[PDB]
Amino acid sequence: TVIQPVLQDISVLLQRISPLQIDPTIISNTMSTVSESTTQTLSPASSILG
Amino acid sequence: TVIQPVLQDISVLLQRISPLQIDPTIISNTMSTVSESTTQTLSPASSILG
Repeated sequence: TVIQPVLQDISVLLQRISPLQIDPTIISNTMSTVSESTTQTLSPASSILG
Repeated sequence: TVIQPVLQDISVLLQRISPLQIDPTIISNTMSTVSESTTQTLSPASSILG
């Protein structure tokens, strides 16, 4: 309990100072591929997204 | 899912131009003249049609 605020508060500080932005859609749109229907449902592209 | 609809498009185009016609009754006619005994448990002709 003594440690937890220190680590968490600094983490927020880093987020609200860094120019880096985390945009998950970069992963999403770059897949934009899907296996066909007659074959088994398991597919690697869909599996990783889940 | 983008290439499979394409393959379908050629299929109908081939169907329009091809003189070949599939008539399944050919198989039935020749199978109807096979000789076998009625006391057998298994019937090869019946099986293949199934």
